Amino acid sequence: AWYARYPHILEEATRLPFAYPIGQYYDTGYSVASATEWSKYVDTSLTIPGVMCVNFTPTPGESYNKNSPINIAAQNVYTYVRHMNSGHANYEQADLMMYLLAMDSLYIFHSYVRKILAISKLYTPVNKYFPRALLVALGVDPEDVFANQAQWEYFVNMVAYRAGAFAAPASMTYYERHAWMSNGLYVDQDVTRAQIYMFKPTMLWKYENLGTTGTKLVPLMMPKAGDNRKLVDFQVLFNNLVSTMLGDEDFGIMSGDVFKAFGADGLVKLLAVDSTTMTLPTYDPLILAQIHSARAVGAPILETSTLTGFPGRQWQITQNPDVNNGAIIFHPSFGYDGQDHEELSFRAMCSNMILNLPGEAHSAEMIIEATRLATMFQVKAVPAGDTSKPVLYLPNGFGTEVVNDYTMISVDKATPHDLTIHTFFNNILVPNAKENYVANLELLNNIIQFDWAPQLYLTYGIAQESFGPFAQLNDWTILTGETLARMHEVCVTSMFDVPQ
Amino acid sequence: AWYARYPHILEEATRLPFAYPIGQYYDTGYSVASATEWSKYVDTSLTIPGVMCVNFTPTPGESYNKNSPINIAAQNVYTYVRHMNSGHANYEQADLMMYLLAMDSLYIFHSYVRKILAISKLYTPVNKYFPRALLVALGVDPEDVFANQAQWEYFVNMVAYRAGAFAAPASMTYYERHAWMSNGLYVDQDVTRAQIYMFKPTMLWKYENLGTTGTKLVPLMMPKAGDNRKLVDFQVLFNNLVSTMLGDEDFGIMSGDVFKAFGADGLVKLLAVDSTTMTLPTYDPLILAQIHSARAVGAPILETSTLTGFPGRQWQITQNPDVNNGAIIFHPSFGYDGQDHEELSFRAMCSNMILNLPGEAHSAEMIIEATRLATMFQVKAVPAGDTSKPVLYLPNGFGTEVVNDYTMISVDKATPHDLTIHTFFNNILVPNAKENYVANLELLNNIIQFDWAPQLYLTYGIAQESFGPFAQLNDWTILTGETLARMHEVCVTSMFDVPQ
Amino acid sequence: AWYARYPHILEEATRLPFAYPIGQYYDTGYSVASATEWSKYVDTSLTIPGVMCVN
Amino acid sequence: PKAGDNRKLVDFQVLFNNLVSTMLGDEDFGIMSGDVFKAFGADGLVKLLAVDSTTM
Amino acid sequence: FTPTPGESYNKNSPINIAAQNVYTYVRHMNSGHANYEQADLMMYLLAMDSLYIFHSYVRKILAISKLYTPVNKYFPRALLVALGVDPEDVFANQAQWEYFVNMVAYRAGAF
Repeated sequence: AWYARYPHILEEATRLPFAYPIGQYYDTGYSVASATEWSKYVDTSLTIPGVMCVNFTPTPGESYNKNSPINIAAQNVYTYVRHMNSGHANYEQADLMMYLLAMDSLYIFHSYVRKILAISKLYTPVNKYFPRALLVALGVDPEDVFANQAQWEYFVNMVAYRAGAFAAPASMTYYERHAWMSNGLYVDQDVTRAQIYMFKPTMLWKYENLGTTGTKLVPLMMPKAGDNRKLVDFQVLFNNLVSTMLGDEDFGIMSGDVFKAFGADGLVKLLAVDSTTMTLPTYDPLILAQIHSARAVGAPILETSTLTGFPGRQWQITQNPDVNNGAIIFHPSFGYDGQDHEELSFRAMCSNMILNLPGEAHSAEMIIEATRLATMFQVKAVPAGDTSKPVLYLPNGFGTEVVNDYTMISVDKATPHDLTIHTFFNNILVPNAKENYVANLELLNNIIQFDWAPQLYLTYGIAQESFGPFAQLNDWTILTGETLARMHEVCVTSMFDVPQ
Repeated sequence: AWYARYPHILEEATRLPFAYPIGQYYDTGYSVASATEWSKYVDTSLTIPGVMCVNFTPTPGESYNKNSPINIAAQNVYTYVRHMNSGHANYEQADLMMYLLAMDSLYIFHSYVRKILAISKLYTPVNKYFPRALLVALGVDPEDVFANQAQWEYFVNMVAYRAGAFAAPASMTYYERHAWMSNGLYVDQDVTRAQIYMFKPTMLWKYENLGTTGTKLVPLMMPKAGDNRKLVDFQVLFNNLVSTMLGDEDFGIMSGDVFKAFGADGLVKLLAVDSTTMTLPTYDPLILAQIHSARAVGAPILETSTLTGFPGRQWQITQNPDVNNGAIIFHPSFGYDGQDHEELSFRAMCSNMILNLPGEAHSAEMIIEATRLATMFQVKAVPAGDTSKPVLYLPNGFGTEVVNDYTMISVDKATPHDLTIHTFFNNILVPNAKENYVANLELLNNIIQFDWAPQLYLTYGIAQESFGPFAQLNDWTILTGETLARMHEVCVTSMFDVPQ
Repeated sequence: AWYARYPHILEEATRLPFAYPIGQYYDTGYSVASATEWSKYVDTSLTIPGVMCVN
Repeated sequence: PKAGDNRKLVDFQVLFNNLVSTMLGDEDFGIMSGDVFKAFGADGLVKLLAVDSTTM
Repeated sequence: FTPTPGESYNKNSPINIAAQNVYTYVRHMNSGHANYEQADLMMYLLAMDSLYIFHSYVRKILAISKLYTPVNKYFPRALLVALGVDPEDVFANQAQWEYFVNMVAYRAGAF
């Protein structure tokens, strides 16, 4: 060949600088020097996004009866605590189970602040997003972690010490699943300049035992991305979390009874951190499998949230013993977008989802673990009133965690190329504006930069027509709501299961 | 360990049919029962495209004086023919070189009709685009191949017999590249229900021999995908391809000189076909690398094409002994969209290209072979007149072939779900209309269904702003005009050569 | 002998979950999309009883 | 800081932030760091040693 | 002391020769980006030298203050006076000094 005869000309001809370090703006330049008269018609910008954050919410699953897996697990752990290990008989099954859920929220908070501490020591020349973009996506000021890192470390250690006052079973996979999910960095590819997936809890459950009418886990809001929160705000959040937890007699005898039934080696163990413990991003395909099938349900509903025609639709877990035979009722109203309007794009999520999977042959565990974060709407919630500004949807069942939002961190194409935060569901609405089509195209390109990005459903407001899954398909199926509800029931039963 | 002690429920809960055969419309249905009142706001339509045809054009490599690599190769092959072996003095070097260029067009046409005949025997139940969609994308009537298979077979055999009468050197790797490109299907993911890439000539060079002005090569059009031409149109094309070529007495004199110079074994031989010669799709990442880094230049300019301010910009490989010292002359003008107006989206190609490659370490052969189909504009061609409706762009030296446009085949949105043909460049213009945005969105989704799809530069007419490369970048670099011209000179010289 | 020489399509086309656990309401859904205007004329409810006590 | 000037930790933090004010956030410095990280390996770069309470 | 690259008034200075050599090794053998010259890379290397000098300086300031011995009453107040740092600000917030030194070592690894 000619290439074998003259390899020197081929070598000197094709020496190009590869491996551009992502994290800053790049300008391609002009091939035509007279193209400056067409200013916006030539796109010389080139931005590579680096961080996608999955804003998740811990849930016990769908529950409207006593036949829910949460109530079955409550009855089983109550039998193991009292009827086999001599309990105190000052509480029911549901009080113990809501106490266990409060433990889950505590361990999620500890893994969250441990990830916040461990992220800030990551520095590399090939990625300029490390570690400021991850701290921006977590809603924490990076200067407050640069300046007082030792205070952050000792606060994390003190959280791990104070969380050991109560007890929780180690063999329950719910705790270790939430702690592993909330404390990981997951690259979308096995390359040195990959993109970071993340899991930030926006919801934490706060114990609210007031009155005789039963306990309740009220919502507690976590810092959203772009809010520069310091260590004092996280300490205030932690003290608000254990305000009604420590100093409670019922919680004290519950911790004593769990410490009696399960041994000292049978309880969970929060690991101590120090100055040499840092985490690196790992490649997890099973994380990408459930990230791909993740379906957003929108921002949660609080007591302060105003809804026209929807009163009392807050995301609370109730423990009223006078109604429903004292069941742990938790079924929320989805589709709320954070404010009081119609949110036309959420109608695109009313079709049956497409379960996409890598490879050709799929095991049962792969299909079950790929549908952990999926949620399909089933029936519209009937409003109590003649006028209704939003539209809410009741699901047919969800897993141990739902997805509310997503967060994109990428460099801006305009001066001075700082980080931009883009919050979006799977559904993206593009209304009548000349500045919204190019922004939506840039958001689409930034989404498809990631490998297993969730399947979007873009609604165009000027054509009154939405679009299906905007993702590349390899081996897919159509999932009905009944089969996904069955898989969610299996997942919630297996996660809350404890061995006796 | 709930999955271990209850494996039957885990096995039964995840029995899903995953191998969905592409090639038909799929209605996912409504997950919410009352979502049928939202009309097009719930998109329950899912289509997977199957055919991407890359429409190319053979070129000598932008000759503009005697110092071009094609003229140097003409001098080298003329010294090899007439100085090393006792030849004739009736023909010059440029006549022999353009005879060799016309032999490439004849071999491309033979491989074209051979692929038309060999495609129609492809059938698999998991891909319903076989073989009707490939025959639609190749521009033939699919029913005419099935109804007249015996007349189609001997036509290809007679084309091979009447094109094998002349000689062309097999040591020259121009023919062994073009014939290998023009036949054979190329899957994009090496799976069973993969997507097929193709290569079809948009045009071919028909030999016409004039008097003292020269033996200039002329354009000859080819049927596009929405034509459904029968066998007699291809017979007419083959008849006027060699109408003034087989009727020339001096043609065989220089044809036999190649035979006696290069021997009887170092010649290009055409493979005869029978009823069992069936081609199969193969996986080649070398083809996908140059498919991914490909840039469209537009439709060729003909003598019948009307251009305001561009009277003599027709694509012709001229050779006049009177002017330019008897050199082969070929400098086409790109940027022609087929109509007599300026294509607004062609301004987006004035930025520097992005060479994206898989993996981390790239050899020099991979870099020089990944830039074969790319073509970058350098400077606008000066119009001859006070007004000009289109805008044409002169290249900085193109490679051995140029991509005109692309043809994409997919099933229809509505009844009866027949094949639809989409013709688009690398630049897609979305004008301000009611229904163009969702058509552009489904075009984008169908393009990103393909794995190594070319990078699209979408220009929006409402915002008067275009966007950069719409492709997933993995390991990329910015290519300037000078480096790509340096690569293209090497890639032109490496094909037009003889190692003796 | 089409099933013998094409067994993969036959295997993939019939992957259905068959062991439905009784004890809960099952909504079969609407096969016709515009059948929700017929209200109770389309029964999409399927219940399986579990206990018969002979007193 | 010269000897005899009682400088606190805030002054040293101000000096450090003045040192890397134009260093971090520079595109030319970023591609320079990427090119040195490409030419010299990860084991071929300098290694600032971590300190703790037992290192004196 | 003061860190210096040496005397330089020509292109034959050892600093310029080392700049050209490291530029050849970065670009002409390891595929550089060609957005900078030899001298930009060498001044960047000198900025790295000043960064590592600062890190060793604050590390010495931190490590000196834990030295106490009865036979030498200069330890460690005289060394902290000679370094221009208040010894009370190292007695009172030593952990902040240690974590600042560690954060300097972490941030200096970005380049």
